[PDB]
Amino acid sequence: AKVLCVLYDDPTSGYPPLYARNAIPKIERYPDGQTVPNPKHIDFVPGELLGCVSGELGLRSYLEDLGHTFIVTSDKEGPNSVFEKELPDADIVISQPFWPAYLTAERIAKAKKLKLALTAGIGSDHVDLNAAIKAGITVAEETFSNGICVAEHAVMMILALVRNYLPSHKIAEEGGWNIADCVSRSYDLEGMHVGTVAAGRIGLAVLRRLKPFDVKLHYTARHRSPRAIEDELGLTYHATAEEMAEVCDVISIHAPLYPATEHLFNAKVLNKMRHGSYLVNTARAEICDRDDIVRALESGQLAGYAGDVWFPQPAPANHPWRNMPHNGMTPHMSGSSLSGQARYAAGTREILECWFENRPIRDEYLIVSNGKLAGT
Amino acid sequence: AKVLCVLYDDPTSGYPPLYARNAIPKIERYPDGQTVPNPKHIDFVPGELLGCVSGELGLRSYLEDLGHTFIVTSDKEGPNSVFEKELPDADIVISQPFWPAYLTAERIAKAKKLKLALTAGIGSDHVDLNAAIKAGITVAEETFSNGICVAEHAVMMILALVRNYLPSHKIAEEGGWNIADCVSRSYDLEGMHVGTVAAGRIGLAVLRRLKPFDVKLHYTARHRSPRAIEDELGLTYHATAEEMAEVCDVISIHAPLYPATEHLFNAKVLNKMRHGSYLVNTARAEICDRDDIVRALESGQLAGYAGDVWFPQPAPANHPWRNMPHNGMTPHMSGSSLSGQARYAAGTREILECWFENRPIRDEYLIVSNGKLAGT
Repeated sequence: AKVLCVLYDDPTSGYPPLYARNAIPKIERYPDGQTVPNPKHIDFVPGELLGCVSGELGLRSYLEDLGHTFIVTSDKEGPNSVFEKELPDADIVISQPFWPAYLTAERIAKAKKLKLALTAGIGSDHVDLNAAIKAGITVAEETFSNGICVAEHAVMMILALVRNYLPSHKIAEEGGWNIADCVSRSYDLEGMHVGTVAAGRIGLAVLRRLKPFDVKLHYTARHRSPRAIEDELGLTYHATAEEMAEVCDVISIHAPLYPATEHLFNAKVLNKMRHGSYLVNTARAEICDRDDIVRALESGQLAGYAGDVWFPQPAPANHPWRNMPHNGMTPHMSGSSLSGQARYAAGTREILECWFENRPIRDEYLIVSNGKLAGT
Repeated sequence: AKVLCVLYDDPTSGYPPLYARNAIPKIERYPDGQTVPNPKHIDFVPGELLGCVSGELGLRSYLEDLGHTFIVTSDKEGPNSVFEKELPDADIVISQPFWPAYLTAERIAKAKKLKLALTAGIGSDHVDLNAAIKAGITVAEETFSNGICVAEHAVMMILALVRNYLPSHKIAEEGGWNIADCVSRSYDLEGMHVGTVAAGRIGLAVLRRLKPFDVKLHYTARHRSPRAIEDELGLTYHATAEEMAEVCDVISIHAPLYPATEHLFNAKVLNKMRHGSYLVNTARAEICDRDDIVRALESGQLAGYAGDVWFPQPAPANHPWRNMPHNGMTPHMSGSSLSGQARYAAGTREILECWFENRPIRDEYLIVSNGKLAGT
């Protein structure tokens, strides 16, 4: 078989990087009881950089030993790209949401040999599921593999914004002291009203991490959570984001992108919030209106914004979110911590082992299979 | 009476600063059940900048209406300083640990009218308690007033170090993307072994905030915590810091400075840790050996260090902690968040009301009173 795999570029200083440590924690299960991936073997030490071109998701020896062709590239843009040229006879396509090889209806149509579209990481935002259903192909993901990573990144961003960390660090490194400058925008999180948009796997992990900070917790969701969860965390439920925005000091977005959430956080919703509120978005950038976020930070309607997701990705050098006031942005990275990579690379291999051996792929990994959609 | 109060300098852009918001959460009590301060009135809106010279801890109208003299200055260094010149006839001296007016034995000796040494904030590190005991003076603090602030700052720093936040933000603001560079040192906190040095008011608050991150929790303390606390959090207790260092990936320091903890974290203890460990110090800088921390980060023995406390404070422009590798420093600021200031300024006023009206100061606020030491 031919496996066509798109990954991001190597580190600037070359591969492999100099690792800070030589081992990472062994995670056994996720908070809902789902087990971590269980491939028969892995050809990497967890902690290694796997998601770039030279890292190869740790798959090359495994695939090539079985006789498979493994093409790894970062060149995925346009019809003259390495990806699009190799696509017509690829049996399997693999990519990460951090550097995604889009499977549009048009590309699926010319992928004449395609049977498996495998996300390394979570979700399938870059794949046209309607086209996949009709083409009869399988679309799979390593469910939950980096959800905790994203949750941690979100809470880290919330604390950094509210406490004024980033400008204060700059003062330390630049030779200043200036206590009054540092604390002029520094608040405690304690006692604030904090809400999540959605309480799925990631949203719930965020809510649990926020609880001992003694905030008042809120959420909105299309499908309300069970009473037992709400009682556990002391959650207040809102039917809409607009209702939640009126009462929250901090909102963290953890919802998928679809028509009801596209440009959900525009000027209308932002202006429902109290002047000086905070917004964190580690979900999808298009859930916010890009320019409305700029204007809110320039006016002070938002005291701060942070996230790791951008519209156009990669963010062009001129993206306005880079230097808008009071931001805590990073490039798209949360789900690609070395810890997260170890799990999703292990799961990518687990799924390939099942596929090549004609054994069922875990039901929880399947997004579409043989003309059938798991969700909506 | 004469009240001599030392505070830090005004914001660079002038006083008052432009506030991000016009209200903050109303905190009613601390986690151990202690109530927040209860002065009869305050002359500020909680959220205001109070700890700089123009902020005056909100005390001027109150004091001057009663006929008291209120001298506020930032000039506290040496015998020709404003502080030392006004000291000989001051009845009351007030300062914050963020910009402390040292009451050495020598200064106490020449403070011929001194009766009350009041910390605005917590502790008394800047006061010679032996001299205070013999002089018969009262030393007081607003107990717990900014403990939660420090706890939040510590957890924020832990997450930022482990996930590689600070360098990744720089890449975003500088026009880069470079996913592999960002994640080359980015790990999840989940599953790591994390320990606190001490589990007092602040240490316990840190342990509680860490718990839902699903870390394995450790601590050391001169006085072990009750079994009920250990059972609550799943704590493993160590008799010494050296023992704890051998098993922890991350250590956060929350102990007072005294002979057993001075230079506790030197090369000997640091080398007991696994290569690539993390250390956070929001307690006292002298608990670490300054140059040993540098060397550990240069060798990689530590993957990261962060804190807001420095030896010499203010840190000179040439302090090696400012630009040592992989640091997350801020100036000394955690306990002076606007939220913390609202509580300690309210408590400073509560104590002064008690003092001037000949009513008892809360027992929990007293460090020494009439020749008697509360602790050791």
